[PDB]
Amino acid sequence: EATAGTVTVNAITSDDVINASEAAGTVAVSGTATGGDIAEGDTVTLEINGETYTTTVDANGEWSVDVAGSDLAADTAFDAVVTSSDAAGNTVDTTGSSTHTVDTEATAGTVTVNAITSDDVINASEAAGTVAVSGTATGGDIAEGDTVTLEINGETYTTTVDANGEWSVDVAGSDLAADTAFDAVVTSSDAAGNTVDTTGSSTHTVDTEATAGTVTVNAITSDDVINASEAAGTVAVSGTATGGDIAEGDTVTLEINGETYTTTVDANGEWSVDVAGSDLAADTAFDAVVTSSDAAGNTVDTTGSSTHTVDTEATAGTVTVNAITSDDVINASEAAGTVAVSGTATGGDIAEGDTVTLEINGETYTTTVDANGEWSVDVAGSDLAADTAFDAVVTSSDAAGNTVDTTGSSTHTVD
Ligand SMILES: [Ca+2]
Ligand SMILES: [Ca+2]
Ligand SMILES: [Ca+2]
Ligand SMILES: [Ca+2]
Ligand SMILES: [Ca+2]
Ligand SMILES: [Ca+2]
Ligand SMILES: [Ca+2]
Ligand SMILES: [Ca+2]
Ligand SMILES: [Ca+2]
Ligand SMILES: [Ca+2]
Ligand SMILES: [Ca+2]
Ligand SMILES: [Ca+2]
Ligand SMILES: [Ca+2]
Ligand SMILES: [Ca+2]
Ligand SMILES: [Ca+2]
Ligand SMILES: [Ca+2]
Ligand SMILES: [Ca+2]
Ligand SMILES: [Ca+2]
Ligand SMILES: [Ca+2]
Ligand SMILES: [Ca+2]
Ligand SMILES: [Ca+2]
Ligand SMILES: [Ca+2]
Ligand SMILES: [Ca+2]
Ligand SMILES: [Ca+2]
Ligand SMILES: [Ca+2]
Repeated sequence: EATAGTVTVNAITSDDVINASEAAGTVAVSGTATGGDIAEGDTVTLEINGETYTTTVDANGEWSVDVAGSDLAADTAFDAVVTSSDAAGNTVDTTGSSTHTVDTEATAGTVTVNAITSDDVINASEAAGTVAVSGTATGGDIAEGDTVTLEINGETYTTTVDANGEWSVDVAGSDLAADTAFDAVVTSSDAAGNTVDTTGSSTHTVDTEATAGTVTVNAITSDDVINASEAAGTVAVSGTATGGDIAEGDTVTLEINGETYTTTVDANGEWSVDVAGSDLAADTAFDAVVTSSDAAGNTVDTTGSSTHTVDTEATAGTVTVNAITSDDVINASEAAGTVAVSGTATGGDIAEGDTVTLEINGETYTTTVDANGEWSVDVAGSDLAADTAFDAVVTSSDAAGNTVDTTGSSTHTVD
């Protein structure tokens, strides 16, 4: 008889595992054959998934044969048999045996993209800066450290899946302002070298500006004029604010004589704020600015503007009293009758029709300034007989409503 040797089979591929790519092509199965009657040229036979493969032992005790990966994927064990002869021509089979494993599939998982910024809207501030785009990746062969790729506005951003299945990557807001749809692809692999991609989709919106409205300012006081009395107290400056993104509670800011005043737009599109007359007396124009924001948090100022007029003084004139009777003496027949006491009132804001008031002997006489700047009033002679000194006071006002008194004095004698 002939004598068997030793046959061995090397790993099936470098890791002894058949993956997808290997299973799809051809695999060199190799090994050794020596000892006994094994000689160069002895045929090596392998049956693998029912297919008979054959090669011959080379000159160094080695053999190799190309096997279809599909047969190795289907059959995880096989003998390799070398057939030999001794010189006498007895025959003998030497067997070596092989095992391997098969894994021809990686498993995708699940990938998601979170809202793009807290509100899934890119605003103006966000477009101008850096936004962190985040999400999840979990399931199947997705593991910590797998690559995440996002293409956004033609820019390729990458990160890696963290230990918790989340991922984040800093992205330019510009890019997000310009491209409102994209995918995150996560690429995973298994021990065997199989690879798989898992995709998640994201959309968002862009809104970079908030819309101004219309702001108006009412008259400054009833007549749009600041008088002295008004300048000395407080004035309610009011108006309206509506349209665009203006809403109740939006701040209204007015600067007037360098003082900053603020209130808030009420529920009816109206506003009001107490301003010191003195600032209004000092500064005859101002803007009222309402600061608003849209849903996305863009902000906008709406301006309305005010003018007004200022007049805080009346001007006193000149008042005189004529001689009391032609000779400036009250006689007995004058005392017994009525005397016309007369004079002038002119200058400043004194005007035709201004009130003239005389108190003589406790009795109050009044008349008005005529067209010529003179005045006269009939007075009891007895009163002039009883009181030899008195004032005439003329009360005048201006258009703004300031008022002034002008006084002239008189004395006379009695006989
Ligand atoms: Ca023999
Ligand atoms: Ca392999
Ligand atoms: Ca068979
Ligand atoms: Ca050969
Ligand atoms: Ca088998
Ligand atoms: Ca066997
Ligand atoms: Ca032989
Ligand atoms: Ca093996
Ligand atoms: Ca697998
Ligand atoms: Ca946002
Ligand atoms: Ca890309
Ligand atoms: Ca896109
Ligand atoms: Ca892996
Ligand atoms: Ca979204
Ligand atoms: Ca907007
Ligand atoms: Ca006024
Ligand atoms: Ca001003
Ligand atoms: Ca302005
Ligand atoms: Ca708002
Ligand atoms: Ca005005
Ligand atoms: Ca005046
Ligand atoms: Ca007289
Ligand atoms: Ca008197
Ligand atoms: Ca007047
Ligand atoms: Ca006199």
